[PDB]
Amino acid sequence: NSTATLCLGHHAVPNGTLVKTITNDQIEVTNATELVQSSSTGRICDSPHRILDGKNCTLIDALLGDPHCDGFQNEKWDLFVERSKAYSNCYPYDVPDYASLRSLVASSGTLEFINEDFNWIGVTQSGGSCACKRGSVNSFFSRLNWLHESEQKYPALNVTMPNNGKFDKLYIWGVHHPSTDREQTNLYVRASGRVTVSTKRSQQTVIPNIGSRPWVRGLSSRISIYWTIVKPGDILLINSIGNLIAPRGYFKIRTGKSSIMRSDAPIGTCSSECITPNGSIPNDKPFQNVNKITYGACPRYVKQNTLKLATGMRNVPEKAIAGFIENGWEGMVDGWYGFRHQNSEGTGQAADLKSTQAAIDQINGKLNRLIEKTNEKFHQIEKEFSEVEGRIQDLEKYVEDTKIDLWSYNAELLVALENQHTIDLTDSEMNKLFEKTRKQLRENAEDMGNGCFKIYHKCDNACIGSIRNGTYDHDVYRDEALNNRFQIK
Amino acid sequence: NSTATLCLGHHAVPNGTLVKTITNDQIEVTNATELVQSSSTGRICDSPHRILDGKNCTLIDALLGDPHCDGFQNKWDLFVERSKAYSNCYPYDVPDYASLRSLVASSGTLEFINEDFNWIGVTQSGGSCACKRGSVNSFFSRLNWLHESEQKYPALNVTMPNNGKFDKLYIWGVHHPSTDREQTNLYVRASGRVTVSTKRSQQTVIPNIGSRPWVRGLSSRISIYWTIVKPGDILLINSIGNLIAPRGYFKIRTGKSSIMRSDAPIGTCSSECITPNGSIPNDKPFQNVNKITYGACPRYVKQNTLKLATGMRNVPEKAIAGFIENGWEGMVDGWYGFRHQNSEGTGQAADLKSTQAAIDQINGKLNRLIEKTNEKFHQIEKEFSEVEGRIQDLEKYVEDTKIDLWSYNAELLVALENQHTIDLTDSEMNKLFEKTRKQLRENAEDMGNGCFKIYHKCDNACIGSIRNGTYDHDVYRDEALNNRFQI
Amino acid sequence: NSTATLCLGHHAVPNGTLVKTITNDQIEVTNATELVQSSSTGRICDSPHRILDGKNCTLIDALLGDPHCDGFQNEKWDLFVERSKAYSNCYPYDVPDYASLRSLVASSGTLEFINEDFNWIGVTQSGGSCACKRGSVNSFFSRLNWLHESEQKYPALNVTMPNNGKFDKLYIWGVHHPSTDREQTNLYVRASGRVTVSTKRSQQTVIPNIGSRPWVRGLSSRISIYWTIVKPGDILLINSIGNLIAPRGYFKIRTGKSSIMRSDAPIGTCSSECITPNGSIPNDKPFQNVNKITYGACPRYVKQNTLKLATGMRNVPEKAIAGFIENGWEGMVDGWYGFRHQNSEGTGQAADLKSTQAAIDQINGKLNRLIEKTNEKFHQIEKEFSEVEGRIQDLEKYVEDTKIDLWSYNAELLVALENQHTIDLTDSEMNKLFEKTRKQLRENAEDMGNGCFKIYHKCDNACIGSIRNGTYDHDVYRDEALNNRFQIK
Ligand SMILES: *[C@@H]1O[C@H](CO)[C@@H](O[C@@H]2O[C@H](CO)[C@@H](O[C@@H]3O[C@H](CO)[C@@H](O)[C@H](O)[C@@H]3O)[C@H](O)[C@H]2NC(C)=O)[C@H](O)[C@H]1NC(C)=O
Ligand SMILES: *[C@@H]1O[C@H](CO)[C@@H](O[C@@H]2O[C@H](CO)[C@@H](O[C@@H]3O[C@H](CO)[C@@H](O)[C@H](O)[C@@H]3O)[C@H](O)[C@H]2NC(C)=O)[C@H](O)[C@H]1NC(C)=O
Ligand SMILES: *[C@@H]1O[C@H](CO)[C@@H](O[C@@H]2O[C@H](CO)[C@@H](O[C@@H]3O[C@H](CO)[C@@H](O)[C@H](O)[C@@H]3O)[C@H](O)[C@H]2NC(C)=O)[C@H](O)[C@H]1NC(C)=O
Ligand SMILES: *[C@@H]1O[C@H](CO)[C@@H](O)[C@H](O)[C@H]1NC(C)=O
Ligand SMILES: *[C@@H]1O[C@H](CO)[C@@H](O)[C@H](O)[C@H]1NC(C)=O
Ligand SMILES: *[C@@H]1O[C@H](CO)[C@@H](O)[C@H](O)[C@H]1NC(C)=O
Ligand SMILES: *[C@@H]1O[C@H](CO)[C@@H](O)[C@H](O)[C@H]1NC(C)=O
Ligand SMILES: *[C@@H]1O[C@H](CO)[C@@H](O)[C@H](O)[C@H]1NC(C)=O
Ligand SMILES: *[C@@H]1O[C@H](CO)[C@@H](O)[C@H](O)[C@H]1NC(C)=O
Ligand SMILES: *[C@@H]1O[C@H](CO)[C@@H](O)[C@H](O)[C@H]1NC(C)=O
Ligand SMILES: *[C@@H]1O[C@H](CO)[C@@H](O)[C@H](O)[C@H]1NC(C)=O
Ligand SMILES: *[C@@H]1O[C@H](CO)[C@@H](O)[C@H](O)[C@H]1NC(C)=O
Ligand SMILES: *[C@@H]1O[C@H](CO)[C@@H](O)[C@H](O)[C@H]1NC(C)=O
Ligand SMILES: *[C@@H]1O[C@H](CO)[C@@H](O)[C@H](O)[C@H]1NC(C)=O
Ligand SMILES: *[C@@H]1O[C@H](CO)[C@@H](O)[C@H](O)[C@H]1NC(C)=O
Repeated sequence: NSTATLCLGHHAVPNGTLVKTITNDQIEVTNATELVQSSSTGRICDSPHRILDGKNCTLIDALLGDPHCDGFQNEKWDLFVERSKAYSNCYPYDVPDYASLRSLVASSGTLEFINEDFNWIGVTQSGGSCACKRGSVNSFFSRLNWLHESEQKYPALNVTMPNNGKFDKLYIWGVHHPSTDREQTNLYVRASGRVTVSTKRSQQTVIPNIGSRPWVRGLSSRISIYWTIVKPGDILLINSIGNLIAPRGYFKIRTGKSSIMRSDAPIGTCSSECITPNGSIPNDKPFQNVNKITYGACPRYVKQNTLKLATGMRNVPEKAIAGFIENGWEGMVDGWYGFRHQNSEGTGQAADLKSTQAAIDQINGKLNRLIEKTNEKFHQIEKEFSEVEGRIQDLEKYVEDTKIDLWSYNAELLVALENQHTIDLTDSEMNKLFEKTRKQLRENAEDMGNGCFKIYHKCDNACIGSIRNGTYDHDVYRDEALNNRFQIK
Repeated sequence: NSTATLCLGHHAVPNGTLVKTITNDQIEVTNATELVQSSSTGRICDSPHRILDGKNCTLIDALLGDPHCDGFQNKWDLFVERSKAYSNCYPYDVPDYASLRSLVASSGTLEFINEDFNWIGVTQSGGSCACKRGSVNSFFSRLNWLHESEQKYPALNVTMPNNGKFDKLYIWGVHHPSTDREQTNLYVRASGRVTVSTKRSQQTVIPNIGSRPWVRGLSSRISIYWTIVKPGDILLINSIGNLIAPRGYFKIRTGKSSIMRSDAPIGTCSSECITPNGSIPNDKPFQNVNKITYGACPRYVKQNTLKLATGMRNVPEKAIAGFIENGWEGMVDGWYGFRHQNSEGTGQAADLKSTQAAIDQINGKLNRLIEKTNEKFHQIEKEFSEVEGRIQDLEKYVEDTKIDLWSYNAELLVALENQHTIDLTDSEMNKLFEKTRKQLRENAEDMGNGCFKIYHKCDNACIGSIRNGTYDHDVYRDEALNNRFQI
Repeated sequence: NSTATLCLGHHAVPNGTLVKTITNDQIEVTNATELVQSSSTGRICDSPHRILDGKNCTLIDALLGDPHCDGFQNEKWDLFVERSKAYSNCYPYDVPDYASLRSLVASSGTLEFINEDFNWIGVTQSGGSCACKRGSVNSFFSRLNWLHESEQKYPALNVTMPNNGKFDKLYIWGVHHPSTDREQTNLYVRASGRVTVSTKRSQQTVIPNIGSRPWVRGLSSRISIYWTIVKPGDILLINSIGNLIAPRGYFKIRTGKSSIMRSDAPIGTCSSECITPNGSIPNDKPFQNVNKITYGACPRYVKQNTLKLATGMRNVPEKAIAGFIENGWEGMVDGWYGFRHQNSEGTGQAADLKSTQAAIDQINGKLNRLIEKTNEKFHQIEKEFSEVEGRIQDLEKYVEDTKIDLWSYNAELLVALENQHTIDLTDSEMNKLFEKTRKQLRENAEDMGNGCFKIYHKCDNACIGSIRNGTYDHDVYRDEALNNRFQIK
């Protein structure tokens, strides 16, 4: 009757979520957000990166000039997308260190080809084959020049091509491996052919190997592909007594942010900074679980499929009025912290805006820092493999597996530390509001232990409102309160 | 006389341990646990992984068919190579020996299937005195040394299609004679070629004739090569001479198998983690036994010890006194408790709830430190017996980078865990003290040393009500207010 | 008049600095230190590591014996410093796997060469060339032996060199590639040549390739360099039909902490444990941003150029006397925490030494724990590249980029956690001093809410000093204080 009760409390929800800390792996909070991107639209957005769909063409086949890949001449790309349906339909070939050539062309990001006037004296040029038709006529790789004898003669070829410019040149050349000895001599006169391509700083000599190889598109012969980069001021010198597959020029080789990716995802008209073989994914989350192969500004790949970041306080279900001691207020929806009172004029409830904003601001602060930083990668290493290789592939897999486990640990520890700090900061906001009310009341109230104060004087609605507003004057009620406290009963 | 003292305190031990945080590298706690496994039984447990002891045989020698390795014909989870292993057949080398050893070890089987290669016009199964099998000239069991017949060596051209649904691993070789007389007495022609190709690959090797140092009586050598044939693909072997032919193929699989160099004996026990020093337990999150591991293992760090605090901050004990700069070495039945003095004497009782609240949080931190498994199988090599250069430099650098990053994680993790353990145990002491204050209301006063001066007659049943949490302050309020605010 | 005010407070400065935590990326503190070393003297200190300046000589040219590199015979080093001005001035050559040979010689850290008496029967030794002048007369690599025909004969060379010692031997040998067929026969009689160098465990056979290569210092011919290590008990056997560039002995190969570094920084007479291509840097900070290429005891390379570690409390600008509640004391310069009072004899201010030392000791403790040594590296991988290589180079760059991003994250998280703990420990020292004063005053004072106490009795200078010293006896003033508190006004 002659007293009033003022209780301090915090909100609670009927649909909490479980998050993790260092101590507890299952603590319930009022709200949480997902830090692992796990879904993808399924399509590769054509912005902001220049996407080049290879369709039926590998990058190497477009480089060499497979007739069905003619549409890729002089193309440029930020990301070349190789399809699993791609195929070769020209002269059967292999590339020693196929992965390295594919990688350096993918990183260069252009197929800009410049024809140079190589003068091959005494030999027939542009040899054709039935296994490489262009317009239903025998043909060959567009960027290579199959040379063979003329008038039953094959004079030693010795041709120089100096780089008098200011950019590097990429030369693609080959060596022809016949099937039989009659084939070797009908094409190159001599029974053994040498091919030597050298600069001032390097030399490469290849000896053809004659022998029956399994039929591929009707042919038992093969061609081995090689490459050579000529620096400005350096000179390209090509020397051959036979089996030379000559270049028709050079490719402009650049240094850029371009790469290549194996994917069957369709190309879509959208904008997304991050691309995976599953399609583009958003980068609003710090981590992702779609694919370890990424291109562009991406979240970091982790092994966990979900990592829940607490964005509210610990959810304590609700138990006269009572305070926050082992009791949450599911009826308080307009704020995270508030006051419940009971006086002579009834009861009421009001939220505290400052302490509510103080907790939201700290959580929005962790979010802005969790969604920050730079993981924008371009050409990296390969991470899936279709053949068994051994040592080099063992090291490539180990590096990536080591990397993923280290970032999985970082993500796991980061969320647990963030959640514990979120729990502590929200618990401190409740304590700071309780202690601020204690200091206002001075000797006019007593801590009841359950988060409520027993105010030892008649405190009407204007009096309760002054405590909530922070304008409570304890000298006004001190004499009345001291009498109610220290009275004999 | 008319008052009583009630003190809050925590336990203390006479044998504390020193742990580290970020501020203090040497803070004493009541108890600690070791997070780094440093010891090993010394033996490799034969469970749960299928262990294959190589004894005197390397994996490559068992693959090719060294006569003293015949017992390895046709599986393993881990092949254990001994340092006492030796070769006792035809002297040989393997270009990219490490990769072939790796892919066979990863496949985890030596299942060999004979195929009927028909070699027309040549003599098969050539033997040598440097590869005796039963005291007779012999050769690698899985290879077929071909040479001339009737002073003729017609060009070999043999196809072997893969009409099945699994991959085939073919192991073949090329023979390098010592002199020209040897080259022609065996292969007629003065030079030779071996070409093994599929639809997607080709390998051509030219023999090299020349004197090489004597090894088991022979100056000649054999270079070993391999080729994988996919289903639908075709193996084609073309040779002018010096061909060491395969007798079939090895079934190549994709599994969790690996290989390890170790001299540790095999034991009849069960252990998920194997190191070259022997199996180690995986009850701790980190280990310092060996960076080479197989199975579900703790992560390798450089530190030999990392102590995780499992008890509160140890304060030696200095009338009764509270917890302020004072621990209670006499309290053995609990971590926190009450000491009182009234008209009926003194007493001490522990608080079970706060004691369990601190133990549960420490058991909670423990659980989470033995959860996220590190189960690796075939990896990279981490020790090397020859100088190689660029590739070996990268392999060492990768492993050294990894160990330094996990060593930092382990160092930071324990320091953060210990600081939180110190803070949570300090908060349990403060919460019990604040819980007691709220019960006493205006019937007591904080003496500053963790004790309360209770300003009323509080007998044993009254002290017990404070400890149980059923203390009624209205009963003693009038008496207490008279003792507090008296002149 | 009959009362006194005692305020608890902390210091503040007019020149605060901004540090980062997990919540706030911009919190102002009174003092901070830089954890990233970003500057360098620009010179390489010649202590404590033995520095060998290569000047005009690459390590490979000093190994082979380029005449202008004669001053490097039998040299030793902890770090070989290659200058960009280096050049070759002998027979034009190439090294298959040049990077691996350069690496293993650099790691061995010595060029100690021991001449061995190879007996080459029937051939002329020490062939010279105009492209390798030594003292203005035709010469050759000092450590190699160019063999050619004698009396128009080149009998098959078959020479053994057993390792009868207890250390490994490093043999450097070569193969000569002529330009024309007449050159091949004028020097080696036969039209082709084989070179086979083998031990009991390895064999290497090289076939020369005849052909025109671009002119380098007047010559179209080349020499390919190879190496072989012979273990104790093993035997070196050299078999050659022609074109052999023979060794004159072996290099002692060691296992040490030596390495090689490309740098143009000048050598200086100073002492520094850490060396970068930019020069020596101090290792007083845990992280550095000068160069990812390091040698010796170094800070760890990160991407951030600055990381400020808070070394003081949160700086709160100063707003009767008032306490620490939303108020710092810029007038307190002799301590971090202190007392401000007002009694009948005036006002005063005094610092608290114990709480000030308790906060400084914890901060000095964190500083020391950040300089514990785990990064002393020597020979590592290469991290810059002047040519395009592909797969192996991609993996080398990816490994280093993976490493830097992981340590950059560690540094970022470490400083944010350290700063938050420093803020928490400095705030706790302020609260503990306030609660310590509360316990002394008992019922003789009341918490005013702003960090000050209202002392309800006459408390002169000797009485205030007892509270500051910790020897305040509340029983002396209890009766006087109770009458002032619970009086009717
Ligand atoms: C060395 O042996 C191989 C394998 O026995 C021989 O290759 C085979 O050559 C025949 C043609 O002479 C190929 O047959 C053709 O097959 C196609 C489609 O299968 C068919 O349309 C043609 O009418 C013809 O039958 C056969 O594919 C091919 N086998 C392989 C695996 O490529 C090779 O000719 C022999 N070489 C010498 C020099 O003896
Ligand atoms: C080229 O020179 C090498 C080096 O001398 C010759 O190899 C050597 O060949 C002899 C052949 O009689 C080997 O001798 C044998 O040594 C064993 C082992 O102790 C001994 O028990 C035998 O009774 C015999 O004396 C010698 O070991 C071997 N040395 C090496 C390093 O392999 C080779 O014969 C020469 N070839 C030509 C074409 O000149
Ligand atoms: C194959 O073609 C190359 C390219 O023409 C020939 O090499 C060239 O040979 C000439 C004459 O030996 C070199 O000329 C010399 O050039 C220097 C300038 O550095 C000049 O001062 C000399 O007086 C002389 O003119 C020319 O530099 C050289 N070119 C290159 C790129 O190396 C080679 O001779 C041909 N081989 C055959 C077998 O025909
Ligand atoms: C809980 O329910 C409310 C009401 O629809 C909803 O707005 C909120 O996002 C839910 N959140 C969770 C994580 O359950
Ligand atoms: C719940 O948390 C997420 C993460 O911050 C936030 O996006 C959302 O607005 C929050 N919801 C509530 C119910 O206010
Ligand atoms: C790709 O190949 C398919 C099937 O051969 C053909 O229908 C299609 O036109 C090709 N696409 C292009 C762009 O050439
Ligand atoms: C993403 O794609 C890869 C195969 O392209 C697959 O292994 C993975 O499970 C996919 N998952 C999601 C969520 O996209
Ligand atoms: C302290 O001694 C007890 C009793 O012998 C023992 O059980 C306990 O494990 C010891 N603890 C430490 C940290 O030494
Ligand atoms: C290799 O195994 C055989 C067969 O037991 C044995 O006699 C020989 O001495 C072994 N070598 C060892 C065990 O060092
Ligand atoms: C185990 O590993 C190697 C040899 O296996 C060597 O360092 C030592 O003998 C052992 N060290 C440890 C820590 O067990
Ligand atoms: C000390 O800690 C360990 C692990 O937390 C526990 O197994 C052990 O029994 C503890 N000892 C005591 C006396 O608490
Ligand atoms: C602030 O100014 C003083 C006065 O020169 C100086 O000693 C101190 O280092 C400065 N601190 C900061 C953080 O600027
Ligand atoms: C390096 O070569 C240049 C040019 O010939 C010469 O002037 C200089 O003195 C040389 N330096 C040394 C240290 O021999
Ligand atoms: C260190 O050297 C490299 C190469 O000159 C340069 O890119 C980098 O900016 C330099 N940084 C400093 C701080 O000297
Ligand atoms: C500022 O911090 C540094 C690092 O702790 C310390 O050396 C210096 O004494 C501090 N300066 C002041 C004015 O306290």
